[PDB]
Amino acid sequence: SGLVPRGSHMVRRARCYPTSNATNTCFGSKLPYELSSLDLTDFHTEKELNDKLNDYYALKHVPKCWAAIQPFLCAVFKPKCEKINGEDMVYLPSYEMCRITMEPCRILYNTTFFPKFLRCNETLFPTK
Repeated sequence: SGLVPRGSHMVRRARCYPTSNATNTCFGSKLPYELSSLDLTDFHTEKELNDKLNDYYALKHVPKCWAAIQPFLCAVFKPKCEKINGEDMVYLPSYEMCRITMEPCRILYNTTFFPKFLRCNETLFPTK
């Protein structure tokens, strides 16, 4: 009882918790959502999600991939978790948003070379 009857990875009845008093912020610009779904990740707490960021942060060295996860930096850690018809669901990242990183770093087409940093689905086609 936690998965909307739809096709392709797009939405699912996941969890949802209040991030900030008004609404979490990403790269200065505040997000349109004030909730978050830890289920979107494989962590066990908010601290874990924000902690993992440090790992990917190292990628800063590479501007090609760095700017690639700029827009996804929000759809990767702060997923748009809203309530559809009264059901707390999550909004997975679109193939495009995730493709932004594929452009610069194609070597990660679908290999376990940098999962901790990737943490993005590619083998499947979500297509928002």
